[PDB]
Amino acid sequence: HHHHMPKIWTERIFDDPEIYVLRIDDDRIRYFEAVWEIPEGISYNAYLVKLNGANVLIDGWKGNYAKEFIDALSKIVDPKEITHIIVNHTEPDHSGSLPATLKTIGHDVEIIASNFGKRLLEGFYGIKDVTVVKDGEEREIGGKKFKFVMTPWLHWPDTMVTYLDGILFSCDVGGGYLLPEILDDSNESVVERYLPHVTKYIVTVIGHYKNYILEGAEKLSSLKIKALLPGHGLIWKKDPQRLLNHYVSVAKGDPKKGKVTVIYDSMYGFVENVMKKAIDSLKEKGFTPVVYKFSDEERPAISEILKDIPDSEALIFGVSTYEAEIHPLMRFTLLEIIDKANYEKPVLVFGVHGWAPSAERTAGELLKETKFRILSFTEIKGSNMDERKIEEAISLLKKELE
Amino acid sequence: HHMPKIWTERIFDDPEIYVLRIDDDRIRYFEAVWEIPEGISYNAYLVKLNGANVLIDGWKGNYAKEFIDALSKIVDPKEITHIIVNHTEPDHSGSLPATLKTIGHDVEIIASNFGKRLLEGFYGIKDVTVVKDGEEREIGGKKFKFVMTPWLHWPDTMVTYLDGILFSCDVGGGYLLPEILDDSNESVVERYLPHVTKYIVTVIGHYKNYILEGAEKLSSLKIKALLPGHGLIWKKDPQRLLNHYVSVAKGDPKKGKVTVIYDSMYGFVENVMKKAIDSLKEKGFTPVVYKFSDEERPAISEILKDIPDSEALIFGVSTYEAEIHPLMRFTLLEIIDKANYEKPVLVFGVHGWAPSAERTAGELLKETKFRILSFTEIKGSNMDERKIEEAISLLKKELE
Ligand SMILES: [Cl-]
Ligand SMILES: [Cl-]
Ligand SMILES: [Cl-]
Repeated sequence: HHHHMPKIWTERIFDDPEIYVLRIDDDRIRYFEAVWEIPEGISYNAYLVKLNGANVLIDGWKGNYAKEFIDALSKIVDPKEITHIIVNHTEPDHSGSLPATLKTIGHDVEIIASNFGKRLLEGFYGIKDVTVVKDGEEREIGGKKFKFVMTPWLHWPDTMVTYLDGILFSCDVGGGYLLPEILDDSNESVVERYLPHVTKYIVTVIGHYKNYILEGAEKLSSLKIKALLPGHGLIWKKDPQRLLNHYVSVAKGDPKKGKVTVIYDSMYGFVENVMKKAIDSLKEKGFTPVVYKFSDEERPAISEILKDIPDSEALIFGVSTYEAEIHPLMRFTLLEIIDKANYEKPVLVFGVHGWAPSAERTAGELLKETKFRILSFTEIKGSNMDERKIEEAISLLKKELE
Repeated sequence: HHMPKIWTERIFDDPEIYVLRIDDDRIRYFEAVWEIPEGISYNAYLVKLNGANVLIDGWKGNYAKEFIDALSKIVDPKEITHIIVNHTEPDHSGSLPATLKTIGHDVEIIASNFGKRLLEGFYGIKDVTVVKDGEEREIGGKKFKFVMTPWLHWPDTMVTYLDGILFSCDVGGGYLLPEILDDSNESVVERYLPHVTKYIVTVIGHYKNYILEGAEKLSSLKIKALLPGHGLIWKKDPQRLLNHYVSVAKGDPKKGKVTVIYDSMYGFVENVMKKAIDSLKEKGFTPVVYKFSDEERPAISEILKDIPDSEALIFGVSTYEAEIHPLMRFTLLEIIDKANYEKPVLVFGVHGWAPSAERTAGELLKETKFRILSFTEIKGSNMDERKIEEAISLLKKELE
C-alpha cells in the first residue's frame, strides 16, 4: 500500500524564542480514534523551545512513530540537553513517544501537566514525577515566562494550553485533519482548502463538547495571541483569530445560505424515489443540497456526514422501517449526530410506514429529544402516493428559512 | 460490457420445472447494510403443466428487463396463467409489474393474507388470491399445497409444496454465487454453507425462534427437493440444509471456537487481547478475531456469521465519552438483535472517566441470553497480567 516513509518536517519557525516544529504526516491511519474515516490523513505536531539554560519539549508523536520522533529530535538538539517536557494533553496521539523520549534523555527532567494530566500519565505509562500546574499559573523557565491555561473538555478533562510570549501551544485546540502542503497559514488557497477539514475534526473529535469550545475561546481571548501552534494540522502565525472564529462558528452552527443536508437509506428504491423528488424540489427553489445515501451499492462515511451538519441551514432525513425499529446504519448515523452535532436547526422527516412493534422507538422520537426542530413528517408510500406532499414539505421548509 | 450471469435450466422433468437465476455481482450491501462481497443470487421458477404455466417468484427490480428476456426464452409470457408470490420483498417481487405488463392479460396471483396487503402497498396490485395455511389447490393437473411460515423474515412468508418439491423463497437461501446450480458437489456445498450461516443471521436472525417453528411445521411433509429464492438448489440432500438452518438457530457450538471482538484505539486493548488470544491458543482453542483499529474495520456481517457456532465470546472495550467505543456499541447492538444466544462471555474493559449515566457493555447485555462470566480491567501500567490468565481459565472450566 505505502511506497514511502511518512513525511517528516523539522523546521525553525521562530527566532525569538527559538522554536522548532517537529511534524509527522500520518498517511497510514485510516480511522481516527478507530472510528472517523480520514483518507486525507492527520499530522502530529510537537515543538522544541531552545532557551537560555533550558530546552523545552512540547508534546510528542503517536507511539508507532517513537523511533522516528527520537531521530528527528536528535537532529535539532542533543536529547541529553532537554530539561523540561510540557504535556498539554496526554492522549497517546501526542504522548505515545514520551516513554522512548524519557529513556533517550537518560536523566530526570521536569514534566509539566495538568492535575488530570498527571493522573493519566501515571495510568498510561507509570510516569510518577510530574509537576502539576494550575489554571493561570506562570513559570519562569530559561529566562522566559510560560503561562498555563486550563481548557477542559477539549476534548478530555486534562487539556490545557501553554502560552509563551504571545505564542500559544494548544495541542488539540485549533487542530484539523489533512496533511497541508506547507507548515503555516501564509497562503490563502491552502487555508481555504484546509478549513473544511478543520470542521470535520471539530465535529468528530470535539463535537460532543462543542459548548466547551465557546467557553475556551472566551478564556483564550483575554491573552495576547500572536500565533497558534496546534498538535495537528496547520500552524497559524499570521491570523490565529481566523482559526478561533472558525472554531466558534462551527460550535455555534452558523449556517451557509442555501445549504441543506439530505441523509437517507433506501433498501429497495422507494425512499430513493421520494428523495430524488425532494432534492429536485430543493434545487428548483434555489437550495444547494448535499446528499448522503445508504443504498445496496453505496455507503457514505459518517465523518463526512458529520462535517456537513454545522453549516447546514436544515437537514432532511429519509428513513426505512426495519424489524421493530429503523435501518441499522440510520440508527448509527442518528446516534452520532445526536452525540456530536446536536444543533437547533429545522428538519424534515420522510419515512416509510412499516409494521414494526409499537414498542420500537421511531427516528422521529429519537430526534424529538434533540435540539433539532422537526417541521413535519411525511409518509413514503409505494403506489398511490400524493407527490404534492413532497412539494408541501419542501415549501414549508423554505418558508421556515425565510 | 460485463453483465450479471443468468442461468436458465430445466431442473425437473415431471413436473417440468425451470430455474431462472441471476447472479447479482453489483450489490455490495444486502438490505443496504450487510457486506456481501461474495454476492447473492435471485432464483425464480417456472412450472409448465398440462393447461397451466405457473411462475414462482421473480427478480429484483433493477433486473426486470433481464427477467422478461430470460422468461421469454422458456415460455411465451402470454401463456402464463398463475404467479405464486411466497414473499413480497422487492428482491423477489420487483420484476412483477413488468411481468404483468408483458403477460398482457389477467393471471391468478396467489399470496398469503399479508402478502396481498403488501402487493397493493408496493405496486397497486389488487387482484390477489389469498391462500390459507395448509390450503391445497389443483392447478394444471397437480396439487399445490401452501404452508404459512411467518416471520422468515416478514409476516407474509409462506412456502409452496408441489409433489415433494418445496419452493421456499428466503427459507433455505444463502449468500454467495455458487459455481453450479445444485448440491451435487461436496466441495461446493462445504464452501457454501458458511455463507448460508451469514445469510441466516443477518436476514433472519432476529426471528431465529421461527426457524425452529417453521422446521417443525414442515416436518410433516416429505421433502425431496428444496428450491429457494437465493443460492443453491438442493435436490440430493435437502435434509442437510434444513439441519444447518436448525443448528444455526439453536447456536450449536463448534468445540474450541471462541470469537474475540474488540476495539483498540492506542494499543492498550490490543496488548491485553494479544495475551488473551495467546492464552486461548495454549489451552487448545481456535479463536476467531475481529479488531476495530485505526487501520482496520471488520464487516459486521462477518462478525455475525461467527456468533452461532462459537462456544463463547470475548469483548475488549474502550470507554469513550459517556459510553463505549461507537463501533463496539453498533456491534453489540447488532449481536443482540440478530444473534441473541445463551452463551458465556468475557468482558475486558478500560476504566474510563465516563459520566456514570452512560451505559456499559454489561448493561447492554443484561436483558439478553448472554451471560458474562467475568469483567476484567485493562490498565496501561502495573496491570496484573495474571488476571487475564484467570479469566481464560475460568472460561475453559465453564465450557467443559
Ligand atoms: Cl426503500
Ligand atoms: Cl486502546
Ligand atoms: Cl449504533
